[PDB]
Amino acid sequence: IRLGCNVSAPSGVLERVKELMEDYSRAPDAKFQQQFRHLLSVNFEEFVAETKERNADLDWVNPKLDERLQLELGQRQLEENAKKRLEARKKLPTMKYADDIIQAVRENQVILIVGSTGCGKTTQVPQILLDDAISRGCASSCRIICTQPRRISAIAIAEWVSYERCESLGNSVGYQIRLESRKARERASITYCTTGVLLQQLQSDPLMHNLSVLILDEIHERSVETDLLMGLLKVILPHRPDLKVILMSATVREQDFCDYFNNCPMFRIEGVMFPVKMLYLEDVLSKTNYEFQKRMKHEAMIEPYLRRIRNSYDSRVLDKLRLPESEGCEDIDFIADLVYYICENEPEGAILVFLPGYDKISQLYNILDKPKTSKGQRWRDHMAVFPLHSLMQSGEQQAVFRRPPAGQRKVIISTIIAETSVTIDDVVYVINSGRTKATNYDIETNIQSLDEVWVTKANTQQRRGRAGRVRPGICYNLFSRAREDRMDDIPTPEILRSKLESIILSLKLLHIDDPYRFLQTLINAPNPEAIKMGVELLKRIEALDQTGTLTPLGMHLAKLPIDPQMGKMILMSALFCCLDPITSAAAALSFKSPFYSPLGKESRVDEIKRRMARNMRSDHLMVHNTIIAYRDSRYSHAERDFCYKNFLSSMTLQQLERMKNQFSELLYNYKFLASSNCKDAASNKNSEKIPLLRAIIGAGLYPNMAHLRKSRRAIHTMATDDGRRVNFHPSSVNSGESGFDSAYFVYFQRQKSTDLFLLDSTMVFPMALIIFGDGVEAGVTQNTPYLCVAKTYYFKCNRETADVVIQLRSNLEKLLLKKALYPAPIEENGYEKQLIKAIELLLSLDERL
DNA sequence: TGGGGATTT
Repeated sequence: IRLGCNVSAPSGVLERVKELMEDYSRAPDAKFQQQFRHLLSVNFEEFVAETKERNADLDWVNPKLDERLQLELGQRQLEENAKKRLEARKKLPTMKYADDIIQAVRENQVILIVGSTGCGKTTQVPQILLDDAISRGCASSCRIICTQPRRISAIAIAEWVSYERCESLGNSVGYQIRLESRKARERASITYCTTGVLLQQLQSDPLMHNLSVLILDEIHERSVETDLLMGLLKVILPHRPDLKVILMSATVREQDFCDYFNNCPMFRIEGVMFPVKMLYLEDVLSKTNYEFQKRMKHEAMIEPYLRRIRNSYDSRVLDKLRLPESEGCEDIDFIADLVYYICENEPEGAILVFLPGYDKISQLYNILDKPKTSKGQRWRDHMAVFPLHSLMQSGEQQAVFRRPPAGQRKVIISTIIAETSVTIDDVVYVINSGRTKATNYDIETNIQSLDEVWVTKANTQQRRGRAGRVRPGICYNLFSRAREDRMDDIPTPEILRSKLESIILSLKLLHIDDPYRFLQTLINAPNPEAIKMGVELLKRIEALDQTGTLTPLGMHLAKLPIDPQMGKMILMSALFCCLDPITSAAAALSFKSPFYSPLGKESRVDEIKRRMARNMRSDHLMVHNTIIAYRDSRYSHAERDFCYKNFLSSMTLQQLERMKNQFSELLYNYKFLASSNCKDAASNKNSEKIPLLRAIIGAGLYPNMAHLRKSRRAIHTMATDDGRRVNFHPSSVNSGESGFDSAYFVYFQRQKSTDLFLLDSTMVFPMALIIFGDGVEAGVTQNTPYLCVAKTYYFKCNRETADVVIQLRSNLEKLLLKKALYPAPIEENGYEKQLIKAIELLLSLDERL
């Protein structure tokens, strides 16, 4: 054991801490408490009873409305604004099956509709069931909810379906996504929503009494939410026999969903695209004849294949397939030569380049912009080259979606983002490198890694279709057919990669009290060892007790649209009067950073973040400083100027602002804040006390700690609490920095690409870790008294400061327990506020001088 | 000295 630095406090301070604690200890309406006992007392049978009576709105129909809408429907089908809209709808394949679909829903609780992009299942099925019920005189009984995986898709589909019905958005078609909703009318309506919206809504309506038809779309993508939703349908559907569910899928292991719902009926609806020809690595080199010059088990795969095609391809070509670097994107000048080829031959259309990541997109971009070869300079002024990456601005501007200038061809250099998320309509040529990146958690080593991996058969299929929108196109796949046969069918279902704390907690609100038993009933069951790991995290932050039962704090966390750790952090910030900065840290960690990463500018990006961090050595306070800056720029009408200067997405920021308020209102409704405003003065008296913020940030990120032992840009000898050597990720504001006032850091994410990096970090001080952490004991190991945290970091501390900090931690735990059970804001002049002031005072001993 | 991609009454 090595003894860290001294944390003994001055006698004068300890004497005041003792005084405040004794004031706290001389103190003697909770609707929330009875709800919490009522949840624990009922079994699932009773919960099912209770929820039926409480959500009865659909037991009521409006016959005067049923008839009124039935009349207006027939009438508007003979007008000449519609019935052009109907005749163009009738060219969509789905509409040929309308009547079989209507009947299939009538006779079966669950059906599946499987169809290719272009088939119109998403826009046409909901309209088919709605217009049916209206005509039959049931309009007011019909409320259709259609999920989508992506926010942008949910909206545009809504605007489109609303167009096909001659309505402004919000009469019969609407959308609801997080913090933005154009709600449709109450009854006889179709609502598009993100799958997550529906999940949070389950708490209030656990058995889906507030809808008549659930349509799950794009379930073949296996997002956690669709897979999670389907498992929940097996628990719900035996108790909702009048509910109708329609599953929807691409032709990507569609049979898995049909098998899952026990043998249910399955429609196959044909798609409407232009034919796209698939070429593979043998065919690409055959046309461009590019020359390469500058384990194997490349050979185990490639030679058996080269033998089967000896008579179909030239012998010089087949030799290049022996080169390990011919496939994938190892040689970028190979892809560059494939673009220059298309620019000459293969007449006009745009080129869509699929590259794995930021690094390789930069390489191809510089080559197409700064060519070293004659062929490249010939073409440079004739390409309009757009990089496409979630961290790059090009997606949030209208240039990459419009047609290129005259005499120029549009070339898009993209990640997998352009596969489904982003759509460019004039793409005719797709170059498919076959390589993407994936984050993989290894449960055995507690290491998350970011690796370059092969794409799956489903992916390649999706990138092909991207070329069949305007006219028949070509897709160039830079791998051999011997590779495709060795590629997987689909990507790993993402639920097997995801942290389970959120789900395990959210399940408790649905009275699904055994996460091991329930999660095993999913399409792909997550590793039970990963389930246990989640329960311990929840027991460690005291949201579950040792018996696994929900705790009062745990019920609060489960209701919040954020991970339980950052939910706790937000809660602490309400009790400690730093609501505004902390909810910036929580909102940013959950959603994303507001910062772009434009090509070439990586040095200037580092400088913008150095300045925004204000030497506070915390990535999270840095974002809050940015938001404080953003608000000021809205006050001065410099909003655009400010964002241009600091590489900021106004869209990201505005949505971070919206999340801060959602947290504030929830905390307000739960009786933890006096005001629903995250800026209110009362919620924020401590918001300028930087040592205090670091304490609450650490309470959120604990026990993810790091210790730095080296000084030199600067080199760092730094290791996490598990012992492994790490560095600050270069995108972090602590990379290469020297002269820290403390040697201990907290982090949200640790990830290995070239070394073990902390993607994000906040420097914290020992006394705050000790107060809000666990594994705290006082003793003697040298002839020195110590005070430790996590039983991992042992600090020099005299017996007077230890006995106080231990007694302090008790009263803190006693308070947190009471506030969760009996939520009420901390009054400014009460007993509770004194214990707070005691903690502020001990934490300020670390203030910068 | 480096950042696959969604999302939450």
